[PDB]
Amino acid sequence: LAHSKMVPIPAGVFTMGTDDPQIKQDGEAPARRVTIDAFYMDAYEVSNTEFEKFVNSTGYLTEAEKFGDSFVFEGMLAPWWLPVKGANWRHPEGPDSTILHRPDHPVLHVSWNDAVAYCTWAGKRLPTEAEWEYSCRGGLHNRLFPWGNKLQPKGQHYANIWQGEFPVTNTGEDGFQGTAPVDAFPPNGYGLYNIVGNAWEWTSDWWTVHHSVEETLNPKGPPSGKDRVKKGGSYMCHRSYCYRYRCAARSQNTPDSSASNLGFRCAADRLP
Ligand SMILES: *[C@@H]1O[C@H](CO)[C@@H](O[C@@H]2O[C@H](CO)[C@@H](O)[C@H](O)[C@H]2NC(C)=O)[C@H](O)[C@H]1NC(C)=O
Ligand SMILES: [Ca+2]
Ligand SMILES: [Ca+2]
Repeated sequence: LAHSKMVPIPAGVFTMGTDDPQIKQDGEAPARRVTIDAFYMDAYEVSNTEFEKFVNSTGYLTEAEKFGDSFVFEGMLAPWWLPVKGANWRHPEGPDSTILHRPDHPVLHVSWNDAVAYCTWAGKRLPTEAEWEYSCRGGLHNRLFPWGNKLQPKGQHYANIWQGEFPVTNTGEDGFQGTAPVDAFPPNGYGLYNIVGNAWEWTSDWWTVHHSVEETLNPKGPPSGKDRVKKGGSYMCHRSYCYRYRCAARSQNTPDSSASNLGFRCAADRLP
């Protein structure tokens, strides 16, 4: 395993957002041309084992641990999000769950601040939204998914999302009901795994839904806000109620928030 390996994301110009938004309220539109300097992205979501190295080194106590609760999906114990006492990264469904059998799955119940701590510890940083989206698209222009426009290309599952009737029944057709190992499923064109689905991913940007069509260089998002941007969707997402496993999709949370479907990966200007 090299679950902290990074890949070089090439310098380029891309179309961020879309002129055919699927969730208009989220400011997926307008499409705009964005220039991104060459940089490095983690191939994988940060795993339990990798976060454990951080905690072992630093003694870091996550915000969920200090608060004493975190959000868990009802189906693995909105109305289906319950604040569970004692749910945190070591106990993803609450006090009597464990990570011992899933060391290579993405770390969960990490806040934005927790993610910034990790990435900086590791000689890295969070990606910007624009860097994240560019990387997600994996060298393809104006496609829905990292791999193209078909959800199951060649009849194959390419990401860990939901199959079945949400929230009652997750069939586990794609091989995983909950999270999957961070190295599951095919890589995209840049060598990134689970950039859509599995765990949601924090980015560095403050959230806004108001974007200009002006061309920008290495944009950082708005200078202020109350919520940070997360991307990519999760194992919970289904077309029937969600549809956020598209590179253009975007959602938000307050920086002290944590949940059983939200993780992160890091980026860096140069190799640490
Ligand atoms: C985090 O630290 C713990 C405690 O030191 C590590 O677990 C120990 O590792 C040693 C060395 O392999 C073993 O001999 C012990 O049996 C382990 N102790 C316990 C209580 O489990 C753990 O491996 C570290 N985590 C990571 C990801 O490196
Ligand atoms: Ca699944
Ligand atoms: Ca993911």
